[PDB]
Amino acid sequence: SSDTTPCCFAYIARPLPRAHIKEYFYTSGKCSNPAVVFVTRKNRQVCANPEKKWVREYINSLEMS
Amino acid sequence: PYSSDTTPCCFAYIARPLPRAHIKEYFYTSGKCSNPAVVFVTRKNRQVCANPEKKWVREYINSLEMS
Ligand SMILES: O=C(O)C1=C[C@H](O)[C@@H](OS(=O)(=O)O)[C@H](O[C@H]2[C@H](O)[C@@H](NS(=O)(=O)O)[C@@H](O)O[C@@H]2COS(=O)(=O)O)O1
Repeated sequence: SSDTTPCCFAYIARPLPRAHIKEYFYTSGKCSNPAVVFVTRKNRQVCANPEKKWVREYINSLEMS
Repeated sequence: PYSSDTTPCCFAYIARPLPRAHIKEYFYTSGKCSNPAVVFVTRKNRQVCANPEKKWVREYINSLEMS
């Protein structure tokens, strides 16, 4: 029920704890900066750099379900 | 330096004025966003993007600041 789009303007500096992430999604291409959003169990939407190794690894684990 | 949590931005503006009585709050999207924008929060808690340059948008804001 919202017309807004979540975008990222900064990336979290250190790897987020894997245990508390329930899913992820890529921010819209409309956004100026590319980004991966890790959603935590407390519904925090954390921005991360798609080029980081840990980020790609977390995505892989979330993709294997 | 800035929050690493997602921030809402607008990429489209509602074409015509929303019913004034259905609006309870408003807020400008971050200056970090590509487009300047006003987001009106309706009483059903929906969020609508609007153009700050529009006359009705500025008037709605002036009204909201009174209530
Ligand atoms: O209380 C807020 O509404 C608010 C809190 C956060 O500090 C930040 O949210 S955000 O990281 O998702 O954007 C935001 O603070 C500022 C925001 O940084 C400003 N944009 S900027 O000048 O480009 O940096 C602008 O949008 O105003 C926000 C709130 O102003 S404040 O209430 O005085 O802090 O919003």
